[PDB]
Amino acid sequence: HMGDLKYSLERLREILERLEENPSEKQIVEAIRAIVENNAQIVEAIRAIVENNAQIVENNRAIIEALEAIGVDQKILEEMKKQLKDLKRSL
Amino acid sequence: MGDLKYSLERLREILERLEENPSEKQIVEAIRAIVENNAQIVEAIRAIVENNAQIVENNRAIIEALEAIGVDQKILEEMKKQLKDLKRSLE
Amino acid sequence: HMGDLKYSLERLREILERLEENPSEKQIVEAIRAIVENNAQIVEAIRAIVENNAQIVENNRAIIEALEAIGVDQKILEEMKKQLKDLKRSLE
Amino acid sequence: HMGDLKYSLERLREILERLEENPSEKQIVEAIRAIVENNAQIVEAIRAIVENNAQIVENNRAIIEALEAIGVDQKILEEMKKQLKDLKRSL
Amino acid sequence: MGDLKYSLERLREILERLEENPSEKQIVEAIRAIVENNAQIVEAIRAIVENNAQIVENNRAIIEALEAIGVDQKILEEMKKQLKDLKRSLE
Amino acid sequence: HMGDLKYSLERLREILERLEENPSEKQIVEAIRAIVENNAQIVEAIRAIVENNAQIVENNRAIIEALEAIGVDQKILEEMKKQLKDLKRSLE
Repeated sequence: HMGDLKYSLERLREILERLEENPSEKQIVEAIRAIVENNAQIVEAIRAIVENNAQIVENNRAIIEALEAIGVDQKILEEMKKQLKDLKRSL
Repeated sequence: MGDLKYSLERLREILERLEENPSEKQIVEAIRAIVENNAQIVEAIRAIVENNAQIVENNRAIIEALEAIGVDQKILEEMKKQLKDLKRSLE
Repeated sequence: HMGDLKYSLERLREILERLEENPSEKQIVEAIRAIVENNAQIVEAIRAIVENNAQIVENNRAIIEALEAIGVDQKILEEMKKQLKDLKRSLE
Repeated sequence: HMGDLKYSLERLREILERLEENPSEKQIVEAIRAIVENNAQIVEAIRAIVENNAQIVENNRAIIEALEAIGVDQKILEEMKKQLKDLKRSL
Repeated sequence: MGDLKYSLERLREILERLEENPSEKQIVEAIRAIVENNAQIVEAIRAIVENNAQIVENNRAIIEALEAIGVDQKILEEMKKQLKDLKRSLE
Repeated sequence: HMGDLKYSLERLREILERLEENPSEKQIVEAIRAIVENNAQIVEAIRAIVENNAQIVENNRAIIEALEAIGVDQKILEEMKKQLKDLKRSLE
């Protein structure tokens, strides 16, 4: 959409220079039509950005779940410590 | 986002009404609608920027945790010498 | 910039009041010019948000690449497990 | 057992000096009895060492199992990479 | 270990036989049995030492893996600057 | 030492042949002396194996202490998860 944004805006500026040269009701209306079409594209882009942000957060969420599991669980960790307590006793 | 989609719907309706019976009253009406739509675009953008800021700080915490996921070089240093010791007595 | 956004919008509202107070072709055109200038700044702010999102995704990509290497390589794991097997055989 | 070893051996050396002073069939037999009792204790100690070694290997085995799980599984890891491929595409 | 327990059983039997009807033939017999028991103690010890050597080398591999379990300081260095970058553009 | 073991045993076998060849009270006593000397070296070798086992257990103890800290502290994990929650709330 960033392409349509750049050009939807370039189109907009052309009409504006035009409008400022030969102001008329038709040119004003034409300029407003162009504005509306540019806002429609701004809205579309924003809707996409907000969607990208949502996916980013889901990826970040998965990253934390991974971090959550990187350690050694306290169930096996507890097993090894007792094993060591035992060995130290016998020894 | 909800407000955006509708302030854009409201904007498109005036535009065709303007294009139907154009008048100074309608042009001004349409401009007021544009301004209201732009103010809502601006709020959305500000929210997106706030979300980006919070996203970047979460990424920072993720990296802080990655830094600490390994085993300390102090503790790792003690074990190697322990190993060095053993391998000497043993031989 | 977020500031230039805030003010190209405040400027825009000022003209709109003027326009509604004393409507005229000159004021209408002036309001349209202000609109285009505000749209230009909306577009630039959007352009930067898209830039920032791409860098964020790149950073996320590095984070995952680091998570992939946090484990112990399966070449060392393979060697240790074999050692454990041999030991268990000799001791028994 | 290391205590009984040290003293079972000290006892042994006493008889030996004794034996070497007044050699006799009774002292020889007495010395052999002492030897046998010392070997019995050496065997007991060895049996314990071999048991300690067995427990050590079991602990080492658990340590490797832990190392085996410290990473992030290739099932979630695969999920995040696709999530990123998706994001990169849309974006 | 099996051989140990029995060369010790064999040794104890001669001892009581020696103590029953002591003779130079029996004393020499008992000494031969002792020597055979000691040779078997020595083999056991040598095996235990071999096991200790293999144990120590497994521990070395365990520590080598612990060293590599973290995230490289090179990769970790790249991400922080990435974060530094973002936080600058963003603000 | 493992070497002094090997040789106090070879020495021991030599006397035993002598003893069996020409038995005598002097040779018997001499064989017993050799035995005690071999037992003394068995005991020392055992004493070192017990020493080495204790250091091995100590090293194993450090390895487990390092495994306990390989995870990400639950204080950082707590903070990140909260951040994720807030973000999900603002974005929605």
